[PDB]
Amino acid sequence: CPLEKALDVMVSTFHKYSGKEGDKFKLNKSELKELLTRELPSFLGDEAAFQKLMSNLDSNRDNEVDFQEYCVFLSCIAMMCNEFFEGF
Amino acid sequence: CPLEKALDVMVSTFHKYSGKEGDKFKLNKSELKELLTRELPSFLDEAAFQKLMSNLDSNRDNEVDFQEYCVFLSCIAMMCNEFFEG
Amino acid sequence: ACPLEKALDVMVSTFHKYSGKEGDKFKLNKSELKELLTRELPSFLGKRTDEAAFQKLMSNLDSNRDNEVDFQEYCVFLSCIAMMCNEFFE
Amino acid sequence: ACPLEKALDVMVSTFHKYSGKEGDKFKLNKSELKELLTRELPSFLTDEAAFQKLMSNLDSNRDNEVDFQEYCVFLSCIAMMCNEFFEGFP
Amino acid sequence: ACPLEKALDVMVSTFHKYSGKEGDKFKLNKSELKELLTRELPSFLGKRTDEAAFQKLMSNLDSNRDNEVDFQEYCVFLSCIAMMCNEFFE
Amino acid sequence: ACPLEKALDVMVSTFHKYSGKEGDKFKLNKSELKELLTRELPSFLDEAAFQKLMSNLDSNRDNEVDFQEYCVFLSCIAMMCNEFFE
Amino acid sequence: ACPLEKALDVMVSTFHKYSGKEGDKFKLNKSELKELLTRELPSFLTDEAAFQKLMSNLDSNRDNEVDFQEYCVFLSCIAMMCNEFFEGF
Amino acid sequence: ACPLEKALDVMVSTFHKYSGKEGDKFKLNKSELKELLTRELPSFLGKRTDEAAFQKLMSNLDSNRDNEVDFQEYCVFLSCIAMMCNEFFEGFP
Amino acid sequence: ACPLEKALDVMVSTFHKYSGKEGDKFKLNKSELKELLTRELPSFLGKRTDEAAFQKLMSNLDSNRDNEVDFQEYCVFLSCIAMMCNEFFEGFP
Amino acid sequence: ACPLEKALDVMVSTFHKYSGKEGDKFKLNKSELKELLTRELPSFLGEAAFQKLMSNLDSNRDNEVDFQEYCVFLSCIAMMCNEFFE
Ligand SMILES: CN1CCN(CCCN2c3ccccc3Sc3ccc(Cl)cc32)CC1
Ligand SMILES: CN1CCN(CCCN2c3ccccc3Sc3ccc(Cl)cc32)CC1
Ligand SMILES: CN1CCN(CCCN2c3ccccc3Sc3ccc(Cl)cc32)CC1
Ligand SMILES: CN1CCN(CCCN2c3ccccc3Sc3ccc(Cl)cc32)CC1
Ligand SMILES: CN1CCN(CCCN2c3ccccc3Sc3ccc(Cl)cc32)CC1
Ligand SMILES: CN1CCN(CCCN2c3ccccc3Sc3ccc(Cl)cc32)CC1
Ligand SMILES: CN1CCN(CCCN2c3ccccc3Sc3ccc(Cl)cc32)CC1
Ligand SMILES: CN1CCN(CCCN2c3ccccc3Sc3ccc(Cl)cc32)CC1
Ligand SMILES: CN1CCN(CCCN2c3ccccc3Sc3ccc(Cl)cc32)CC1
Ligand SMILES: CN1CCN(CCCN2c3ccccc3Sc3ccc(Cl)cc32)CC1
Ligand SMILES: CN1CCN(CCCN2c3ccccc3Sc3ccc(Cl)cc32)CC1
Ligand SMILES: CN1CCN(CCCN2c3ccccc3Sc3ccc(Cl)cc32)CC1
Ligand SMILES: [Ca+2]
Ligand SMILES: [Ca+2]
Ligand SMILES: [Ca+2]
Ligand SMILES: [Ca+2]
Ligand SMILES: [Ca+2]
Ligand SMILES: [Ca+2]
Ligand SMILES: [Ca+2]
Ligand SMILES: [Ca+2]
Ligand SMILES: [Ca+2]
Ligand SMILES: [Ca+2]
Ligand SMILES: [Ca+2]
Ligand SMILES: [Ca+2]
Ligand SMILES: [Ca+2]
Ligand SMILES: [Ca+2]
Ligand SMILES: [Ca+2]
Ligand SMILES: [Ca+2]
Ligand SMILES: [Ca+2]
Ligand SMILES: [Ca+2]
Ligand SMILES: [Ca+2]
Repeated sequence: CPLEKALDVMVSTFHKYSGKEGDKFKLNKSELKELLTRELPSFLGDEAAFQKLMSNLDSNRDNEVDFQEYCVFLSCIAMMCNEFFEGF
Repeated sequence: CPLEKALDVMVSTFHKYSGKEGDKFKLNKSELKELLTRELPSFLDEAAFQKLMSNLDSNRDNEVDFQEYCVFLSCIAMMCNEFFEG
Repeated sequence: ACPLEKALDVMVSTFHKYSGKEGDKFKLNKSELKELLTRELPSFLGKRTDEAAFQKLMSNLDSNRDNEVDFQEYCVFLSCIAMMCNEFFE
Repeated sequence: ACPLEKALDVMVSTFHKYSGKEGDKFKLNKSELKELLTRELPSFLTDEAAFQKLMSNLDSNRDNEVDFQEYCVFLSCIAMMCNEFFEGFP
Repeated sequence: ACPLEKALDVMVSTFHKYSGKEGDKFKLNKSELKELLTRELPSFLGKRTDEAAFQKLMSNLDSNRDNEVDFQEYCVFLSCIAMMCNEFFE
Repeated sequence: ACPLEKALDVMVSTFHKYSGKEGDKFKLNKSELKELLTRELPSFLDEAAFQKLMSNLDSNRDNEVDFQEYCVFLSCIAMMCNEFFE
Repeated sequence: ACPLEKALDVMVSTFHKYSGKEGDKFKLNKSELKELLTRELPSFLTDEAAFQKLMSNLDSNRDNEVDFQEYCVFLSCIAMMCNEFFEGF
Repeated sequence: ACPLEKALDVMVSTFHKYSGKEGDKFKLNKSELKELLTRELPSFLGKRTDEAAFQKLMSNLDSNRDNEVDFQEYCVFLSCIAMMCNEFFEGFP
Repeated sequence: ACPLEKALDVMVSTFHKYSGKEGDKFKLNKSELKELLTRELPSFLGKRTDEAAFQKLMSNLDSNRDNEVDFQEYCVFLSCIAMMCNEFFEGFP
Repeated sequence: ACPLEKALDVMVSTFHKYSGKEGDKFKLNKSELKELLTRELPSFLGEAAFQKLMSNLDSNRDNEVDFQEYCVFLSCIAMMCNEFFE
């Protein structure tokens, strides 16, 4: 099931990076940087632009990205992709 | 990039089934049934289907649009995430 | 070991897989072009698009107006798709 | 699976893999062009003079770099070449 | 091609891959059990687990209290995990 | 990924692939157990011999094989394999 | 492992896959040759006359069939063509 | 799609992978020939063969005697190997 | 994992894939041997042999003359094939 | 494609991958045989036990293992495996 495996990849990827330092279940600036760089290179197409992104994702303003904020982020990307299918 | 491919699969799967009948960009009961059966067998009679169709269709237009589809997938991801909390 | 050279191969070979089916072996007629787009570029068209949208496409690609799509017209068409993809990166 | 749609992906992605290394992130300098040809199009390619002759041909707007549009023309040119094979070399 | 027969093979072979490293060749000491869980069952332990939780586990598996994990104890442990997984289906 | 984690997955999923076909969705009847053994464990495996096995596995004597009895069975096979290494 | 050794294997085996169908097991008749060209070398080649011209060219000992040797020459000849691409004319 | 077309491609490409390393870019010198044989045809050469056996081989393939193996001489060599392989199907009469 | 251990697996498993089809579950009758050779060793038989060449072979493999090929007779056969292969490595003397 | 023919290929090739290392290129000396067994048949091998094995295989007693003696050895392992099916 590509779809079930896709969910697996989404969930597992978060934890591959979140558990590196500090809170094991939350992405700090550094870990977020790794994940985006290694896992979503197409999206990231500089430190200031990173900060603007980190700010956007961290909606509860605790300086880190939890799984929930991570899902919202991925949905956002999905949202973009979907625009292609409706035919701009 | 597994993750970028994962997003691709999520978005593409929706349209593989939504465009079969009626509104090309929305899942009717029949299309949703196919997608769940063929694509999410681990998650899944007719009553339980109706309860699901009802839950996902938050704007109550009798069909599942992409946005409602995303919420549904987030929900599943949410459950998977619980496992990782030890 | 060369995705790009393989990609060119796929681009060139795909044309001839469909063009040589009927009529002129080196040109795509409305029917052959319909097959290629449907089977090979489903993301560009999408299902059951009304014959009118096909005609508008067929018209746009056939720049020398001979009612068929030759390899040169086919490349322009692919370039055009590439161009669109490139906007994503830009 | 769509070999053709993946082929287009490879064509566009390969450009950016090399163009974003130095300088203008959306254009290929002599150096980046040299990597791309060497690693991605070995079949097509070597002294520095032949490279210069090539860089010169590709850079039609004469800004010393190869933009995506110039790149597409280049790839089409290769495809053109390939196409001659299918027509028995007329 | 029998996934299930291969799966049984993997279960039996993985044990011996780690048990035969030191001491009793047919039993897992604290160190050998640490490797197996870290390398082979990362989802169960979650990376970099501290020493106390390890000890609590080593204690739970070693039902005959000989300070090591024999194949039989190992199977119970895997059954346990399988039980866990099974809950998801019901 | 992890051969061993995948191996547990296959063990658990295989059971359900056959248990949910008829009757109790979480138990293997004689018929379902026949399928699983035949298609999935051909090396291990005559109606009488089948009855003798069905009898051995069904330790709580409810005429079917639940997941717990299943794992004991697989453990038994593992046990056999282990003897080779010794 | 060894693409090249595998390539020699494919060359040799493919011949036999078709030669053994009818008549002499170790030679290609017009029909078996037509199959091999159509299914195995579609880029090289359909109308009858051009087939005859080919069968004529390959069958250098003129026994109406294509033996393995006459096959090797044919394949070498194709390789020669391909080589011209590298040998930048 | 076509094992046989791919086979010819590998045949032609492998030549050039080794011939363009040094000297004439379109011919195999003793050294390039030894690489190709060793890395691409290990079954033919077997292993740890003597500089003399190599010389005998280099000598056999270099029909026009210019001390290098060209594409044409290379085709003859592979045909030759092909011939041997063919004997197996012919049951080694 | 280990090509060689997997090879032995394939050798033993294949025998039983065909022997257990009819009659004695642990021996190969004319018919089951015909399937095995055709489906599993096509290179050895070549293509569509006459029934007579099959009989000559069945005869050769069945050393104990019980009209069937047991696992031991099977091994001898496979070793025989290996022997042949080995001649290739030994310069074909 | 043919597992069985590939299996014969592996059997024959493996021998020569080790025999041609030192001395007679077409025979296995004690050292070469040790390598082959260690690296290729780890499941079989439980200095003295090695000597007992070397002695058993070397039926013509020339202090090395030739291909024919190698086939006998492999057949022997096959016999062993066959007992399982029987
Ligand atoms: C076919 N085999 C593949 C694995 N599957 C496991 C089902 C649960 N599993 C999951 C559980 C714990 C952590 C991550 C995941 S990944 C996932 C994603 C979506 C769903 Cl509905 C279920 C899961 C199904 C059984
Ligand atoms: C390596 N090649 C892989 C394909 N890439 C496509 C980029 C756009 N694309 C997307 C667009 C429309 C529908 C589905 C998708 S799929 C996707 C997923 C994630 C992102 Cl950030 C972007 C996309 C470009 C890079
Ligand atoms: C490894 N082997 C792969 C095949 N190669 C073919 C060379 C020419 N070949 C081509 C010719 C005619 C039709 C399609 C193609 S496909 C292609 C794509 C790009 C280029 Cl530069 C050259 C080609 C040569 C190197
Ligand atoms: C099957 N999955 C593969 C990804 N697809 C994404 C659709 C757009 N996408 C594209 C966009 C941006 C950069 C590269 C590409 S690659 C491409 C090639 C051809 C077309 Cl018509 C569309 C695209 C469609 C869905
Ligand atoms: C299909 N190939 C797979 C391997 N088979 C060999 C039979 C024994 N083999 C086993 C023996 C010793 C250690 C681990 C295993 S693994 C296994 C699992 C289940 C069973 Cl019934 C039998 C085995 C049959 C042949
Ligand atoms: C990358 N993905 C691979 C699969 N991972 C398994 C996560 C939970 N999952 C499981 C859950 C429900 C049914 C079957 C299984 S299979 C399994 C085996 C062992 C363990 Cl500790 C956990 C599981 C999660 C990480
Ligand atoms: C890994 N294994 C692959 C197979 N090998 C077989 C050696 C002989 N074998 C051959 C014999 C009869 C028909 C086809 C072929 S295929 C081939 C190609 C090139 C050469 Cl030198 C030798 C052969 C030995 C090495
Ligand atoms: C599917 N795509 C694969 C690549 N194809 C290339 C066709 C020409 N090409 C060739 C040309 C120059 C060097 C090597 C080769 S490889 C080859 C082998 C046999 C033949 Cl008839 C033609 C060729 C076209 C069909
Ligand atoms: C004058 N001219 C016009 C276009 N042609 C020139 C080079 C073709 N040449 C090639 C050479 C040998 C065999 C097959 C090919 S087909 C090919 C494909 C791609 C490239 Cl970059 C170059 C080639 C053929 C004749
Ligand atoms: C270790 N080395 C020693 C030299 N040996 C060459 C003899 C094998 N012989 C053959 C004879 C003459 C020219 C080329 C070949 S290559 C070949 C391919 C297939 C077959 Cl069945 C038999 C052969 C190959 C094995
Ligand atoms: C498709 N291609 C696969 C390779 N084939 C080679 C046939 C001869 N070849 C052999 C000869 C010398 C050394 C190793 C081997 S490997 C082998 C195994 C079984 C048999 Cl009957 C024959 C062989 C021919 C058919
Ligand atoms: C990873 N897993 C691979 C399979 N392993 C099985 C061990 C015994 N197994 C065997 C047993 C019974 C019948 C056929 C076979 S197949 C085989 C071949 C050679 C040897 Cl030494 C051992 C075996 C155990 C290790
Ligand atoms: Ca962390
Ligand atoms: Ca936060
Ligand atoms: Ca619809
Ligand atoms: Ca709705
Ligand atoms: Ca046409
Ligand atoms: Ca036109
Ligand atoms: Ca640049
Ligand atoms: Ca420019
Ligand atoms: Ca231990
Ligand atoms: Ca214990
Ligand atoms: Ca029960
Ligand atoms: Ca014939
Ligand atoms: Ca002839
Ligand atoms: Ca050279
Ligand atoms: Ca020469
Ligand atoms: Ca039988
Ligand atoms: Ca017998
Ligand atoms: Ca030796
Ligand atoms: Ca001896």
